[PDB]
Amino acid sequence: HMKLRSWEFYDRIARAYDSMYETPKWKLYHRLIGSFLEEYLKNPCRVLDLGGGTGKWSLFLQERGFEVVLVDPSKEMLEVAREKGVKNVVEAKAEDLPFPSGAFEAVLALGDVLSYVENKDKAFSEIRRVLVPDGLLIATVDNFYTFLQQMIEKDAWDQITRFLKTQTTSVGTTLFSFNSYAFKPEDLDSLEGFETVDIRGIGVMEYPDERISEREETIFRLEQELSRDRNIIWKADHIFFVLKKKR
Amino acid sequence: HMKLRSWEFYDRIARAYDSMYETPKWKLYHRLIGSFLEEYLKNPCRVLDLGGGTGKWSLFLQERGFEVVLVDPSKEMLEVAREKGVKNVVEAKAEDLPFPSGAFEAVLALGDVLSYVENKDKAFSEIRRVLVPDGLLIATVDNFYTFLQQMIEKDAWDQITRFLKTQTTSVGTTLFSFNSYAFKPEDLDSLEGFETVDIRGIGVMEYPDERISEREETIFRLEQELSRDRNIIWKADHIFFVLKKKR
Ligand SMILES: Nc1ncnc2c1ncn2[C@@H]1O[C@H](C[Se]CC[C@H](N)C(=O)O)[C@@H](O)[C@H]1O
Ligand SMILES: Nc1ncnc2c1ncn2[C@@H]1O[C@H](C[Se]CC[C@H](N)C(=O)O)[C@@H](O)[C@H]1O
Repeated sequence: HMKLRSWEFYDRIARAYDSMYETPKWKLYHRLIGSFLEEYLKNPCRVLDLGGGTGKWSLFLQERGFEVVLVDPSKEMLEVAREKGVKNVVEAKAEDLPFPSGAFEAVLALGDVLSYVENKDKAFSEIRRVLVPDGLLIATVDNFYTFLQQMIEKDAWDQITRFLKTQTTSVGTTLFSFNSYAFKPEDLDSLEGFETVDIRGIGVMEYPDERISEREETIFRLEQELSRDRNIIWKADHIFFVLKKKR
Repeated sequence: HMKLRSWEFYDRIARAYDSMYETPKWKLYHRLIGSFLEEYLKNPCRVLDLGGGTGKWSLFLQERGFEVVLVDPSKEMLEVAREKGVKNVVEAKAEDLPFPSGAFEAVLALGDVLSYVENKDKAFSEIRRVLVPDGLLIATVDNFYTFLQQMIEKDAWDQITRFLKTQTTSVGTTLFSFNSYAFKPEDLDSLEGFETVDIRGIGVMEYPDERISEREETIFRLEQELSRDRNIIWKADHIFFVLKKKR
C-alpha cells in the first residue's frame, strides 16, 4: 500500500467519489442523515460544511435556503463541488480554519471527517471557536467496534493488538491507504467546551442490499427507531452525534 | 411443525444435549461463564441451579466445594444429570419451586432458562422468595437484537413485524419448536425487589470457528474485556446478568 495523507487520497478518487456511494445501503444512510439534519436544523442559518467533499450536504442545505460554506483540503473534491453548484468553497483543514470566531450556527462534519483529521484536538478547538454560543456540531465518525469486527473477519491479529490501543487503522483501496481513528464512547464524553446533545447509530442492523431495495420504507422506519436507542447504538456501522457549544 | 412446551423439547433431546453444544464457540462461552461464576461466587455457599439441565454448572460447582441443588422440569435432563454425578436433583418449574424461603445465597438460571419460562413474573418472584436478603440471581438470556439480525437475513418481513411487538420466536429443530422470549434492556430495568448488579455481553464479536481453535486464549481474553464494556453488550450473542435481592 502507498500511504497517503487523507486529502491526497481524496484527490485521486474525487471524480468517482459520488458513484461509489450509490448503493442501497448508502442511499438508506443518506436518507437517515438527511432526516436527522432536518430534525436538528429547524430553520435556515449559517452553516460550515467541514470536509464537505463533493458538496452533497452543502447542496442539500443551499436548496433549503441556508447560507453555506464548504471547506475541504482536497482541491479535486472542491472542484467537483464547484461544478455541482456549491456556491462558496474554501481550501482548508479542520485544524486551522480561516473564519472568524462566532461565525456559524452549525458545523457539519459528515462522512467520517473527524475520523480522518490528523489532530482532533485542534479540530474540535477550531469548530468550537467558529460556532456561536449554543451552536451545533453535527457529525458522523467511524465506530471502533465495527472496525474491530472487520479486522477479526479479515484475520488481522498482529494489527488488532495495536488497534485496541491506538484506535487507528488504515483505510482506502487496494493500492492507496490513509489512517482513520475509530471512535469509542469515551471519545465523545466530556469534550472540552461541548455538551453532548445526542448520539445515534447509523446502520444498527445489517440488511442484505436486496432487501433494502425491496423494502426501503420499512427498513428506513426501523432504523429511524433503532438509531434513537442508546442501549444499542455502538452496534452500528457508523456513529452520528450532535454537540452544543456551551455558553 | 410441532409446538411444544420447552421441557417437552428437552425431554426429546436430553441424551444428545451435551454432544450438541461441544463446539469451539460454546467451549469459549462456557469458559467465559465459568470465569464469571468464579468472580461472583468467591466462596462456597448454597446454590440453586434452576433449569440446570444435564448439570454442567451443578458439576462445576460441586467440584469446587459448593452445596448445589439442581431443579428442572425435564425428567430426562434430570436423569442425565444424575448419571453424570449430580448429587441433588428435583423435578420442578421455576414458576413453582418446592423449596423454603430464604434458603439459597444464589440462584443460577444459565443457558437461557428465563427466555423459556412461560411466566416470568412467577419465575422471578419464586427466585426472589428462595434467596436470602442480598442473594444473587446469575443468568443468561437470549438477546432481542441478535434474533432480529438473524431474522433480517432469513425471514419474511411479516414475521419480523410480529417479533418487534412480542420479542418471541420459535426455536428448536426443523421438526419441533418451542417459544423463546428474547430480552431487551427494558426487561432488565427495575425488576420488582431486585437490584441490577451487572450486565455483560457473551460473544460480543463473531469469530470463524476455525480461528477460535487456533487463537483460543487470545479470543477468550478479548471477549473477557468486551463483556465488561456496558456500551457494546447488546451486540452480543447472549446476555449475562446478575441481580441482587434487595430489602
Ligand atoms: N484535516 C482535515 N480537515 C478537514 N477535512 C479533511 C481533513 N482531512 C480530510 N478531510 C476531508 O474529509 C472528506 C472525507 Se469524505 C466526506 C465528504 C462529505 N462530508 C460527505 O459526507 O459526503 C474528504 O473530502 C477529505 O478531503
Ligand atoms: N419453566 C421452566 N422452569 C425451569 N426450567 C425450565 C423451564 N422451562 C424449561 N426449562 C429448562 O431450561 C433448560 C434450558 Se437448557 C440449559 C441447561 C443448563 N442451564 C445449561 O446451561 O446447560 C432445560 O433443561 C429446560 O428443561
